[PDB]
Amino acid sequence: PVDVSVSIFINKIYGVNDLEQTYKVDGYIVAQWTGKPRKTPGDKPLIVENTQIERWINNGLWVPALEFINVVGSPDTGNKRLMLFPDGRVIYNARFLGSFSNDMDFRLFPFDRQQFVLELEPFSYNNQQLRFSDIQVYTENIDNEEIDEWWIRGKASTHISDIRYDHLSSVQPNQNEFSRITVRIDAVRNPSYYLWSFILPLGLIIAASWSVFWLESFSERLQTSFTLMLTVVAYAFYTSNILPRLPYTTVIDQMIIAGYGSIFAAILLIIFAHHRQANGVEDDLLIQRCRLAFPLGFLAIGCVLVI
Amino acid sequence: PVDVSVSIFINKIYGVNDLEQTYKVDGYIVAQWTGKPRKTPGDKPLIVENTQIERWINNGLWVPALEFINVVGSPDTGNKRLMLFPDGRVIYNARFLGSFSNDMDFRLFPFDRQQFVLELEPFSYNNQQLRFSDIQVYTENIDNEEIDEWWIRGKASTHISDIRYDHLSSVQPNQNEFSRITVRIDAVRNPSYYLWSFILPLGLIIAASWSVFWLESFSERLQTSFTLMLTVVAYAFYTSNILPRLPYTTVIDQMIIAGYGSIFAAILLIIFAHHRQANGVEDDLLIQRCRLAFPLGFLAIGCVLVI
Amino acid sequence: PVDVSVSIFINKIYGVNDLEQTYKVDGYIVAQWTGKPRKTPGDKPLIVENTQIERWINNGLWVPALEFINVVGSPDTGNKRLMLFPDGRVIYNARFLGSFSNDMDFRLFPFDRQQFVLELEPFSYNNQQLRFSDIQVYTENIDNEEIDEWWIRGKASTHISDIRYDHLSSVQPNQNEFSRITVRIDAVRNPSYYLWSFILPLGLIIAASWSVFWLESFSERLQTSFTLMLTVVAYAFYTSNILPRLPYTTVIDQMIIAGYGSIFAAILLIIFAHHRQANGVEDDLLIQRCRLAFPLGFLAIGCVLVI
Amino acid sequence: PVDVSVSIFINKIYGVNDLEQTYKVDGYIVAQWTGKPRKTPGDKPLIVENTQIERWINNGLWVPALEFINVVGSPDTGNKRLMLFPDGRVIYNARFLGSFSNDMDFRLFPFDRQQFVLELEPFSYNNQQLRFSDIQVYTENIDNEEIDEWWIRGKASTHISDIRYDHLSSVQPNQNEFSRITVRIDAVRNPSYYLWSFILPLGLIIAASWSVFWLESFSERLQTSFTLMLTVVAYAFYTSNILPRLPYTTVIDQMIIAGYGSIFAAILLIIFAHHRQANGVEDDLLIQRCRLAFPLGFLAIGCVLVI
Amino acid sequence: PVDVSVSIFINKIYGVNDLEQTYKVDGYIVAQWTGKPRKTPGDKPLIVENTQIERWINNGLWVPALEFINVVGSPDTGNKRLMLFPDGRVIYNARFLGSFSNDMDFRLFPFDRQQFVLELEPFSYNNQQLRFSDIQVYTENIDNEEIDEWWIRGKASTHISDIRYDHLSSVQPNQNEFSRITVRIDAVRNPSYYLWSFILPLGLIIAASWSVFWLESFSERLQTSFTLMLTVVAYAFYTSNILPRLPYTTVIDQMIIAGYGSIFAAILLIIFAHHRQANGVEDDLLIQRCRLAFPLGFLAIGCVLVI
Repeated sequence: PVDVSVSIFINKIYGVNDLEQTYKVDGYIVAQWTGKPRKTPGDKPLIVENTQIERWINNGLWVPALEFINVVGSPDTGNKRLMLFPDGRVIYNARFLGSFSNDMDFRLFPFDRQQFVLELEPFSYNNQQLRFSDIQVYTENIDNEEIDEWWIRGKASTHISDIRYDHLSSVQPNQNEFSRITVRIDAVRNPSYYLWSFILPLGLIIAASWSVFWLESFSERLQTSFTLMLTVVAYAFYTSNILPRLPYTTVIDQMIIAGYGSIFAAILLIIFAHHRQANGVEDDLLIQRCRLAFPLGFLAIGCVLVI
Repeated sequence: PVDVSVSIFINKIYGVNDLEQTYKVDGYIVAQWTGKPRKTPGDKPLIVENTQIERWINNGLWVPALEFINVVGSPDTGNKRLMLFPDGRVIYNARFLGSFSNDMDFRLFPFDRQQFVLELEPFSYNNQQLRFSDIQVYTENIDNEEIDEWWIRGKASTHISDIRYDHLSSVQPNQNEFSRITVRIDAVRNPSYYLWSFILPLGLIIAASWSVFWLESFSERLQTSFTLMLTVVAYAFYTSNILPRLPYTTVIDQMIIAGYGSIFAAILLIIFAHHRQANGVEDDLLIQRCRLAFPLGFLAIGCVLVI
Repeated sequence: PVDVSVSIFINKIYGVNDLEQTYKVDGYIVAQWTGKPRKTPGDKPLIVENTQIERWINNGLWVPALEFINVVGSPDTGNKRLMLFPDGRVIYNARFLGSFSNDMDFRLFPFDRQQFVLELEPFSYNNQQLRFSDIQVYTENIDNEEIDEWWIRGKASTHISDIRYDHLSSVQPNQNEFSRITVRIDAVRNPSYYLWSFILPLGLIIAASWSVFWLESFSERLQTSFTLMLTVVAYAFYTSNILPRLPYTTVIDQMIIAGYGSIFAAILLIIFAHHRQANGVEDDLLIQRCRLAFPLGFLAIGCVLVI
Repeated sequence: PVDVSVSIFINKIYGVNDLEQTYKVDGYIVAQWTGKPRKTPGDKPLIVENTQIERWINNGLWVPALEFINVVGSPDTGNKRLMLFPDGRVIYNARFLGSFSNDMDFRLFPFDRQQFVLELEPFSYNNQQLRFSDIQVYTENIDNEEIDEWWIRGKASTHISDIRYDHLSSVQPNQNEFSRITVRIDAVRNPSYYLWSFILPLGLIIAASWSVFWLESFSERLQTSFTLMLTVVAYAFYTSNILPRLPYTTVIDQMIIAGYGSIFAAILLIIFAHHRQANGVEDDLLIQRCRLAFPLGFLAIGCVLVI
Repeated sequence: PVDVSVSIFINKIYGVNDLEQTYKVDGYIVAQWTGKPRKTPGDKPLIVENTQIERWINNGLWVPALEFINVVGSPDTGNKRLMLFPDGRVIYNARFLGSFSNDMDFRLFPFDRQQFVLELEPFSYNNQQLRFSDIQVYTENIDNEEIDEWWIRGKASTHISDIRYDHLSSVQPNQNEFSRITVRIDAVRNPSYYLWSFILPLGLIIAASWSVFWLESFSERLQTSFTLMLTVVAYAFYTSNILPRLPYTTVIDQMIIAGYGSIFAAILLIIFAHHRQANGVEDDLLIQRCRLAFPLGFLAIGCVLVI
């Protein structure tokens, strides 16, 4: 079994696609192993670049293909090079930009946190072993973080493991285990923007809707709710267009649904206070009570949301 | 007739395009057959990868082209390999990402269910037979389902069949039958998100639209309807922007049309009650009767929609 | 002049682009002609696939290049094969997906009808003749039509013709005429969705805008129109976002312009009735007359639109 | 210096990108020159297509590379051919679809006019001269123009010129002038659609915004302006979504600003008339005077816009 | 160490992607060095174009690969040429279109300024030195600037430097320093468009929101505020749709937040003025005081934003 030392340099992780749970990874991949020694020009290690690489493979050079398991589509490899050492060492280095897949839970959207993972595996050989994996995720940790959309927490975690493929041929008596390198990078989304421009005005609108009970007439109370109703419909739009599309509801969405209910419940209480008492009494002890209680009932439901 | 065994590993099904009735399929495809035996290095099976494969084809190796019938454009093939066994067996294994077509009816959008199908066929040979197809659609069934957008119902259904092409040449006496593999995976859309954030407020708005009869004056009844009319127009927008575009009306759209109809009929009844009775009588027994009947008439019409 | 027989299988025509007047065509293309006889393996017709095809061309095989004249960008050819017959016949067969251009008039948008055309022509040879064209547009005609967006009317029409190129070199004495195959498929757009979800509510709003005259006060009449005015501005949006972008006005767009005019003319009549009569008379014989006449005047102008 | 005759056939100019000032050009490019005579099959001119072309270049055939100077990215070349004459003439013919760049001023958007230009230049040779350029822009001039988005004014203008590159090597004593072909096609945008569906209703709303002065009360005057204000805010949206994005303001945009100014100035005048006269006189000679003057003040400012 | 002279011609910088912090660069790249002399046809420098280039590399020609460090994905290279001088000089010249990454701060969006940088480095050699870098950023400086979206300030800054790579193999004793060319182009965004069509009406709306205090009744004051609230929500949409998406708040967005705050504070003050005084007094000295103070309090807060 050949010992392969790999190294993955991660320049930038960007372009998170929430609809498809993908993310782009630009960087380099390096792999080193030692083979049969070789006659080189003079005796320094030889450099073979791009199109010249396959010429050496046509003459018999063994270069194994390592596949990104969780990739989404063939990645774009930039320049690639072979470094042929006289003592037998061989170093493959290639620039790449690829889109990778992983299960991503966005339910607590403004305050959510995700991990971007890479999974590397030889495509055809199980009799070949990844000896050690070193990643260099040397993007900043204390340079730009509050300004950046994502907060990288710690240095990336590595784990070389063995995957057992059961469904295989009938000619391998026992060789159905492959070497898989798994890189994981944890990050927390910066909620600063979504708080100020989305969660804050959504709070401002929800609160001001309770000011309908400070209207004196009943006609003023019920008609105003429908203009407030329209405003909630409009603010759900301003969010949904900018906010990413999802198959599920976020925290902000729960806030929006709470809006529709607070206004509809206000419409109920406003109409309830009118026709609850006999002979047309307006139950003014309700309008003034819920004038402050209706603000309080919403705050109590919000904490059981975090139950 | 050559016996060809295929195996299709499905990693992820995503990216449903409702406008064009298409869907993306990422995974692997493996094909094995036995030909004339071959001298290999030593005698272990030889592995030939990517660019090296066509070198063997140029020297005479027969590798048939298998085409996805219902594909939409040439698929993106990642790494590909040939496993040449000394006894004559040949194993082709390749990663692919492709977009596939099938007839998809989205009319009952929030609660719809579809089946994603693959159709595989040799491009040039009918004297060559697909012997058995094993698919490994080992995406989850009981891990994330309520969280995931689609619910896979059962393991994929397979069907090897024979397609008769009539319009052909004049030189084939009887050989116009080709082997087609047809895989089918049934899935149900998770309506959770579309219910809470779209159907519920649409119900809240449609329901609250009936509270126009609880206003006392006629001027209040007719003018408020125009503000409610605007809200339904706005809510049709909020839906149409996020919801996928379709050549037909969905359930939600019928609800929207029911919204427009519920409001317009109220305007008729509101104007009807004013000028229906002689000498300016306001038919107060109608406003109060339809005060509860108008909510019920909508609920009664909704059940005949499910007729 | 070499005799070449072509056949075009059309699997699916989709993806109509109204801004650029283009549409996608997926299917197969087959071409057969007879050349000098040939020594084949044994004596069965030889099948040459994809990358192996150009190998035969390098050794002298004559395979003319056929170009889609009205294509928009080089088409995506999937698998391609050569079937080499011993008697001299040669069969080229290839799967293709291409984008094609044609003049498309969308002015009567919901109810418009178009025809998708293909134009095939040899790229370099006039001393070589297309003998007959048979198309197999065996997409359904009576399976899904009310559910499908477009209605195919009849079997596709074919026409091989001759195009005269004047601007050419100075060395051709008379050879400036090339063989062009022209296929045409006529189709009518299904307006069901645009009627129910777009044309129907647009009528409801236009009609209900006339109910402003059933308001008793003049202040009620003029102020409500501005809320109705805003509604028409909003509904032009809901259409324009979903509806395709065009360089000209459609039927629906003409409907919207009538909306702005119906509301603006009402504002004029509402203000006219106020200040037309001496000493502040409100010309009540106008408000009630146009109470039904304003609905009728719109219906009368609509028929002269179809003049 | 070799004499090269070019000819450019333009099938369709489409896909104007206003954000990046680019446009797509589908058509053909032909080039002819005479070299050393040549032995051809029999003695007819030989035709070499696509993949076969580079075979002749590897054997020594001189085929210079002509670059589109103002191209945006490598263009999509379809089929390509070489016509080799026995007397030495060589004819290269190729289909292409490319995106081209030019400086475009969109400030007068609905009524603007542009010119589409191509610039062709040899990539490596200055000792080789483009002898004459003939373009065949045989797209219609009197077929579809009012229906088409753009109006081609005249036949394309041509200009072969010499471009002096100063910053070059130190080994060329004087050879730093290259032959550039410059083709120009003038076109005027058809404003029909943008007039009816955008400029017309924008006038209707701006005009109808002035109808606030025919309201009797002061409370009616001030509150309605805010609904008109929202309507202008809404109509600015309807335009901006459909209208192209630009780094500068168009004519329609100037109309919108005049709208906000017409409404904001109205809001100022409405509050001014209330509190301008001592002891609460309502300055009724202002409301009626600007009832007609405010439409005129807007019309007076509009002509100085075309100053 | 080989001395390599590069020259970078920049035709156009466009297509800034604010989501991914990228920008497109179209232009040419030239590189010259001197090697062992060479026998050329006759003795003039030989020109080798495109596909013919690798032919010389297969025969042994040393052409180093130079990689764009801050590129995002492999760039699109148009035509490429080699100029082989007899004395040993070699000139590589190629057209390219590439997307480049750099840290870009958009927080002061309308009035922001950025610098577009390029970083060039050999892909495999440290024993080869970039001798001097000359850029020809000869895009206009005084032709169209007020019309153009970006303002280039000065001639581009260059800097060849040495980057020390630590994490390397174990066989290099001290050779871990590479030559990096760094080009920087500073530019200021033209705020003309964003000022007129976005910041101005936002001021007009924010200012006109203070006119709610000129209403006489309390019911007029509170109900109108909810109509103004909707306008700010709508105007937050009109901005967000056209304006580029960002992970943080811009100046305009801060202005939007101030809008929501100015309106909500008015709603508090409007409700505060009603119920602040004993026995239902309406505190008329506040509505009139904040009638002008609320405009001033907003202006006072705005200057501390630029603190």
